[PDB]
Amino acid sequence: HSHPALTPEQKKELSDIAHRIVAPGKGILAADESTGSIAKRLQSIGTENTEENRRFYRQLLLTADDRVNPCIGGVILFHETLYQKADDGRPFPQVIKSKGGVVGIKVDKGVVPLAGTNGETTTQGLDGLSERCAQYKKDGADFAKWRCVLKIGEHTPSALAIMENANVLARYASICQQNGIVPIVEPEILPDGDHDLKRCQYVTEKVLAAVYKALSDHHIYLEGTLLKPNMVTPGHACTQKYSHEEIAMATVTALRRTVPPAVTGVTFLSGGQSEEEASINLNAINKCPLLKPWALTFSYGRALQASALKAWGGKKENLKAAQEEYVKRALANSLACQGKYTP
Amino acid sequence: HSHPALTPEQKKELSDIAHRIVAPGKGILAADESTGSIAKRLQSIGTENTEENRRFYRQLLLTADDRVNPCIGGVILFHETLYQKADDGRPFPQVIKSKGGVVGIKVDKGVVPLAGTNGETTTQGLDGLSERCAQYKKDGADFAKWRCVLKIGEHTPSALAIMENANVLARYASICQQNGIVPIVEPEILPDGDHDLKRCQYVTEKVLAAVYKALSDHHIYLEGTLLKPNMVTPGHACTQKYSHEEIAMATVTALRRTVPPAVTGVTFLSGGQSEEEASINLNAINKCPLLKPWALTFSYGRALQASALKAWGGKKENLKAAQEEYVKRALANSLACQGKYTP
Amino acid sequence: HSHPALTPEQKKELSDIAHRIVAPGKGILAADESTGSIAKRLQSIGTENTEENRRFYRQLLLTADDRVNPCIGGVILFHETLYQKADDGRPFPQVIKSKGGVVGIKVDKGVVPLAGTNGETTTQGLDGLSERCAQYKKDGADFAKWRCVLKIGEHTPSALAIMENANVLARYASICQQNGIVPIVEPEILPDGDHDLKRCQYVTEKVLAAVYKALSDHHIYLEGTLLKPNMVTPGHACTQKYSHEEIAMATVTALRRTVPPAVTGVTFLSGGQSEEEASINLNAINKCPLLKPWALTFSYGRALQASALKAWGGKKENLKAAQEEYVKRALANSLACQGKYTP
Amino acid sequence: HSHPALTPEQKKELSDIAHRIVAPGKGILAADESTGSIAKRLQSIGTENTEENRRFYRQLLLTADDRVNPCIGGVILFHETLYQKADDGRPFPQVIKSKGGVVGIKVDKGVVPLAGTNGETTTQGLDGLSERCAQYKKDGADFAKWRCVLKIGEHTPSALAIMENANVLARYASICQQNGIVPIVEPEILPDGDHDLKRCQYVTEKVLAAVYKALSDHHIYLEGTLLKPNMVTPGHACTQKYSHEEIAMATVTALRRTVPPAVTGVTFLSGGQSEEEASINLNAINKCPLLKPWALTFSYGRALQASALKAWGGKKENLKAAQEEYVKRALANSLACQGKYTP
Repeated sequence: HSHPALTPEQKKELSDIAHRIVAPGKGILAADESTGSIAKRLQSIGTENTEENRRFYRQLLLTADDRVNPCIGGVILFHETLYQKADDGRPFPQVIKSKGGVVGIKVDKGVVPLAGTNGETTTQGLDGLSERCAQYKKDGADFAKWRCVLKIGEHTPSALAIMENANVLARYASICQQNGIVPIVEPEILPDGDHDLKRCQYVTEKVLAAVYKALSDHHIYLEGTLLKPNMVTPGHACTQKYSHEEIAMATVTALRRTVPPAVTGVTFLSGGQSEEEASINLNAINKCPLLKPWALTFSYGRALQASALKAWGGKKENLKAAQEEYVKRALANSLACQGKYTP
Repeated sequence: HSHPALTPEQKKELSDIAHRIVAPGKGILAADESTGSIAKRLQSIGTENTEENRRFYRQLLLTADDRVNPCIGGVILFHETLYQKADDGRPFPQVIKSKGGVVGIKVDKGVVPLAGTNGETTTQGLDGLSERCAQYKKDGADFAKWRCVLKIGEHTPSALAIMENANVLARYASICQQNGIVPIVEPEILPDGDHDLKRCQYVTEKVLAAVYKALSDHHIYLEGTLLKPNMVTPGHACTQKYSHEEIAMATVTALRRTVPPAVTGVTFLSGGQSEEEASINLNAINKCPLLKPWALTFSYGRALQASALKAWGGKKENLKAAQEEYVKRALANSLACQGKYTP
Repeated sequence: HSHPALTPEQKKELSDIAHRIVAPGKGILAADESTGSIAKRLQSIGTENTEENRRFYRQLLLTADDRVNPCIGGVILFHETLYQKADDGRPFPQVIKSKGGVVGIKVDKGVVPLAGTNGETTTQGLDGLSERCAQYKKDGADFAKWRCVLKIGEHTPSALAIMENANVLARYASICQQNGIVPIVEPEILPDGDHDLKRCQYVTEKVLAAVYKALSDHHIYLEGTLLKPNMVTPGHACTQKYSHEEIAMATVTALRRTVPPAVTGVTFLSGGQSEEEASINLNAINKCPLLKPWALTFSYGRALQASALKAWGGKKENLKAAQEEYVKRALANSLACQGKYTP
Repeated sequence: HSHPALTPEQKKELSDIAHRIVAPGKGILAADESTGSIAKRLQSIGTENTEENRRFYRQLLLTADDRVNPCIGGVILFHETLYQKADDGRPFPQVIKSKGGVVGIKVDKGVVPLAGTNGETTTQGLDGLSERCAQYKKDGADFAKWRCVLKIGEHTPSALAIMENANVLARYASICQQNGIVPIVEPEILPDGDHDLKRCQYVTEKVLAAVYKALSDHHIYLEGTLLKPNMVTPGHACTQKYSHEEIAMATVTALRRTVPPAVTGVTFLSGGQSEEEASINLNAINKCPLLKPWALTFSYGRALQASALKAWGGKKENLKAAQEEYVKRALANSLACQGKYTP
């Protein structure tokens, strides 16, 4: 029968964190990039990838002006950054908390191939995850992030890929909630290929249906979770063109058909679209006339950080210029998630 | 990939019907009872069960005062009643339509045992259902009703019962939508046994999760469907007592965790609770402070009809007394589904 | 937990029938064709389709020489034929039983479209099936037949088609076994399209895996069932050519990977291959060096009947010529299912 | 469609290993116990648990007399033992290979709780498993072992426990076969509680059905796998008593209803029954008159090792006495897996 996964007090705690992250006007800075991931972005400057450079850049983002406090509800950190300190010696989790944000951590170990499929993958990192989550919890992290990747192709995503990725997501979410950490469920559908908007909407609805069925099977408390999907958009190679209102209608329609109202918030990923494009799409999604029972906001790594990373150019003289790039982009997305953003 | 089940115009038609049924203040009169089902209720008088008596009683309900027009959004008919005419010679579908209602039909053939379970059943009636639905559609019916029954017990509802009933519901819903008829999905959980409110909430959430996963698998258009669940209530034999706000919170919580926002409306069944109790619970559900993206209204056979059936007592002299019983109850539930009902 | 679907005596009865049908050297004559199905075959003569002609032709097949007694373990009848009598006035079930055969009946009502798929279908006929099976049981039928059809295509068979057809098969099999009738599970994969042998083997293994998972879920007693699959063969339009040993290896390999040893027998369908080709393939399957825990035999409508139907030509003078065509083909397949058939 | 998980040469390699392990008369010594697991067994002596004592004891088992060569087809090692050397300096993998055995390794990281269940667990250890398997493969291991644990209780094993454990098993098996290692699938059903033989048979059939459906979904090559189930036996606390022929009939019946013939072999676990009891049950299983398309043999940790561990008593003087205990037990089980063992 019912052997409750969570006590009422555990649920109180999870839902308080979740509402705190997505509170009106707020979104998530995704600062989580590994040393292999951030290497590409430091090469686009010519700054070499060092503990000191990575640390200084994330200090740039986290220590920025007091105007980003109402904008940023949470910050996702990579493992090593969680234990780094700013110049003044404050730990980065404390820096984030002092600005009113919630600290978050990337707990997945990356993707591995699924044999017998066409380039399909699943995500690993469940081993020892409970101990890791307990440690992260006492080191200041209140939420976690796990990335599953699905690609649209002729035979993909297959039944196996959808089933396996949904199962692993539900398993991760269960462990996180047992440790008092709000899981962010991120079933990313890559925007690669020439598929059109209808096919992305179809696949997104199938993936989300499987995800919430798996979360039901694993007894996940949905009020203590967040969703991080792709926007429904055509593939990069698609010739047909779509307005922002059509992308917004496709996105909100896909979410209304799958995501139950109990889910606290939907934090979209930018997924390889430009900064302005991301803010405009998020704005259109929040103006869509359909009823939207959850918060619709941003979780943006690159769409927040790109102009700041260019303005910085690796040289320490540019600190305030870079920080004002980032602040402008954070204010833009803060207005977009309220539907108030006009360029 | 995606081979669309429905054209955009078919979807337009289905969603227009569905919004028409559950429009604010409106609910469904369930007038559908077989000749074996209505026999019990005509014996509680002592009126014998005849085509003439059944026909006269349903004329009593359908021809009632003009005050029930804003109250009743739809009327579910049994097969033979659909082809019966009132005294003036108008067919009952025309009578219903003239009052502004939508006509509906019970398409299921009843329950059969699932071997290898403990008293669990599934519903039959899919054979030839498409032709039946086409005929009903041109005979005036715009929506259909299918009843699946699940019971709470020590090992029940089992995985097989939930899977099979969800599958048959999705199959029925697909056929109906192919024929232009809005399916009402009714996964009824019987209020039998001593189980408490928490266990009913748990089982209701599992059943609804399976139902919407099956509807996703069968490509059902959710904007063109309605849901008819039980309220979440303790079993009849449960000693523990619950307020109406606790039943309402359990019900709305169970729906927010499962039912996606695209579903047009939720029409509750009374399920063996009294007329006043049904109106009070429906009122409390509609006052619950949780956000409720769908219409929450009534589909009541017995909770609308019981006082009218007693007032009539089988004798034709009582027609207007019976009709005023029914009108009072319809006005009560119309206020309840807006949260405006105070006894 | 376990609430047994069948008593030990019911299981005894089912397994006795099942072993009786597939006993060494024996196979099934599929005489089941509707009046719309047999019309094509009576037009290929120019005999018009009448109760008298159909009845006379099936008398031709059922009354043939005493040499077909060790060859034919069972005969599948259409509904009306079950109630027809031979010239001497014996009912056809009695004629079949006197020759040592088991009587069988087609209980499915045909295929209906699955909306949202590409030309995929499911089979109907579960409504009232239990009463029909009880009646057939007391009218002499000891086994039943249900045909599910799956087609290979670019996106087919889809997950929905496989799931739905497996579910309906399991449901039918459950009802039949509750009534004391051995179900024959027939998941036919059509040999249409240009797909090669590997793809047919892949799809056949997926379909059979889903079928036996569904039969496990529905508590089917496998010792009381038979399997009627396609042989694994390339599509009709496939240019690549395959020997009989390669078709046999693909078939037996597909069955060893899916079908549990408890299944009593596998009765192959000819599926649009000629009489000689069917006997040669069945022979090669029974000579394959892989271990084969079940009986491997034939269930052939057209591969038994085609030369007899031509020899008869609709004119009553040819009775014994037609019957000797049929007898020769029955002896050929009887040797093939023992691996003893050399042309 | 079909994107083959394995080339034909990879399949050749896997099936050669699998047939080599279970070849007639041969079984598996399970020497895999962690330092926390072997501690209990070294305390039952009073030998303290040290690298030297563990190493010496496993040398005792692996270096035993030449009579155990036809008895032992494989040896499962714990991680550290794989890198240990015998007295003469030969690595243990080489010692095992020289005696004609196949080397195997335990790749699972243990069980973790499933939240929302009643004491149910799943197994972890998939993270980085592919690299570990590649390393083990070049360090001499040809097969792997993964232990999933299910317990019988009033509501257990639940749907979630069966689904999750089957999924993880299929995932492990896929990774192993990609690396050229034969996975042994071990869904252990604990013999705890008062449940009788029928209930264990029911649960075992459900678990194995789910396991092989998952292995089909993940494209596992069954000819390159082995199965390691429990024998079907009553719970430890069950008062009803059963003969060995009834346990054997229940076991073989459960396997015939689930395990497809392609599976190369079934290596039973002793699971807390004595040495003699294990040999007698294995003997009865191999004499059961039902047809058995797979090899039925032993994989025994404790039922091979208990008398040797007592005879050794931790003191080096007893080496040959202990080794002759182990040799006698290995000869007994070698006769049992051929049905030739009479005490």
